[PDB]
This record gives sequence, C-alpha cells and structure tokens, in this order.
Amino acid sequence: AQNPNCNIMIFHPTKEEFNDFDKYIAYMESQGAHRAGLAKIIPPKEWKARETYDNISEILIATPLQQVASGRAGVFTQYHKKKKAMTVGEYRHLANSKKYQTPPHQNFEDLERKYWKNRIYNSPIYGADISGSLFDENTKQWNLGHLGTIQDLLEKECGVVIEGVNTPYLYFGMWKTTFAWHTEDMDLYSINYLHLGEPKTWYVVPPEHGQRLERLARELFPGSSRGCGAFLRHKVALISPTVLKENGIPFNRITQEAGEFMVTFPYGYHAGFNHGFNCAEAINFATPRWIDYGKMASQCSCGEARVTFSMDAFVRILQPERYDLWKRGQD
Ligand SMILES: O=C(O)CNC(=O)C(=O)O
Ligand SMILES: [Mg+2]
Ligand code: NI
Ligand SMILES: [Zn+2]
Repeated sequence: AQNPNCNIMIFHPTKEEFNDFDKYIAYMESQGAHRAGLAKIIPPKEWKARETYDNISEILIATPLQQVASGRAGVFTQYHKKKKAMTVGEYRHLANSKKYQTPPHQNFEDLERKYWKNRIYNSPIYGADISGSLFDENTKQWNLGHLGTIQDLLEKECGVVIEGVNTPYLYFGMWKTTFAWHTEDMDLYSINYLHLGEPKTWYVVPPEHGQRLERLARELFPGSSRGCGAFLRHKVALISPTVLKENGIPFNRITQEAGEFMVTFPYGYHAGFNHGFNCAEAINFATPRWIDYGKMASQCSCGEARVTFSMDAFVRILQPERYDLWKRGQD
C-alpha cells in the first residue's frame, strides 16, 4: 500500500507531465497521495497562470465577510457578518492597515503560534466565494476555468445527462482569515491555486480517519451537533492542532505559497488560515474514483448549509433516498 502513514506529498511535474490534468491526478493517486487528504503541486518553471497581477484592483468584492469568533482559543466557531462592497484595491489597503496587517514574526511556525493564541480576539475581513477567474485564456495547462466539468464526469461514468455548471471562485484574504473544518460539497475534490501574496497554512485529516474528527467535533460542539447530524457542512467550526493532538486525531499540516497548487481529495477534512493579503482561485472537480464517495456523502438537511444549484442533480441521481429530505432543507 503506497503512503501508508498518510503523509502530505509534494509533486514537481515536468512541462510534459503538466499537459494532461486527469492523467496526473491519477498518477498522484498511484503514489498514495490521496491517503493524506491533501497534496501540493509545484508547476514546472516554464509555466505561468497569467502575465502580471498589476491590473486586478478594480475587481469588486460585493459582500466582504467579517469573521467573528466565539469560544476559546483552540475550540471556537465563527460567523460571517456582511460588510459593504469594496474593490480589491480598497481591500488590499485595508489588509495592510495597522489594524489588520500581519504582525512581526520569525518564521511560519512563530506565525502559526500567534494565529492560534490570538485569532479569537480579532475579526478579520475575507473576500470569499467570488465567481470568476484570474487565469489567462491562453494558459492551456492547469487552467481552473477550463477543467472537465463534474456534470460531464457523472454523465461519462453513469450515463445520465444532468443540468448544472461548474465554475471557479476567487478568494481575497488577509491575516487571520480562516477556513473552518470541512469536506467539499458531495465529498468532491478541490483544487486551489494561490495566485499572489502571502501564504496559506492548511491542516488536513486523512479520509480514512474522517469519522474520528466528526466524533470529536460532536463532543466539542454539543449544541451544534444536536441541531444537525452533519453540522460540519455549515463550515463554522475550528479546532486547533494542539487540541487535535490531545485527542489523538490523526492530521497533517503544510503551508502553500504563491505559485503553488493544492488538491484536496474526497472526504479529506481540511481547515486553515491566511498569513496576510493574498488571492486564491479554487474549484471542485470529480474523477471516476469520486463516484463512490459521492454516493455516501453526508448531508445537512437542517437548512443551514444552503448550496449551489448544481448540487441538486448530484443528490437526486447519487442519493435518491435522501433527496426529498435534503430538498426540504434547501426550501
Ligand atoms: O482558501 C480557502 O479559504 C478555502 N479553500 C478550500 O477549502 C479549498 O480550496 O478546498
Ligand atoms: Mg481590475
Ligand atoms: Ni475546501
Ligand atoms: Zn445542518
């Protein structure tokens, strides 16, 4: 069995190996990369996503989100308070202000210590989930707006044509912006490219151990768990590495830098934080190996999780018994 300790693997594809996206995902899996839940892909030195980032300031962040925490430093939830619209140039100036800028630090480990000690005492503002792309149309390799769609994969595997579309999203971050513990919608893959700026630290639980994280979360968030049998779908709960280690939960950590891709694998729980002003692009995707995970994915039906149009068909075809209850949650 490849990668039996479920370590995060780092890949360096050549320019020739960078041509065929599907083939390279399957290669990484042949080496056991999915057992970690997360892999890093460093593009060949010949590749670029676009020519420059000098002309992005006029992108609008229509609904910036202030991430307000409740709880204790290692075990907390966050809610998102909507703020007034601002441009990317306005948001960058805000991120660099004395109130929001990254503090002085020695290295990534010192900054990680400061994040976990202090995060709850501040409310950073995140530009998340903005439909769009920063890849140039002429970038032919690993262009996240030109991937094979999940609807086409379901049709190729199962024979059924379905409605829906699959497009990328932009994330503009600042110091202490946080992504809560989650797996993807329908336990899909994700791919994330860090276009510019400061790093992103990730934490991940191997897919084979995801239910250990779920049991801890039910213990640590007992009101939320009574409310919803899949409350981590709400994407609000944070648990620190120290707390995970105290409770024997298997996990790994890695820091992504500008110019790097990360891939999350089906049912790989992940969480993390941004080091300072940055911009990432991400999209969900599927492969043949996903179908079995999609059929078994948990679902939130309490009303909270509320998701895209395109998840309807995935539930309806892969999970027909759950469909009626899930759709009640959506309405
Ligand atoms: O970058 C973020 O805020 C969160 N990203 C993801 O969870 C992802 O790419 O799957
Ligand atoms: Mg612009
Ligand atoms: Ni994710
Ligand atoms: Zn729910």
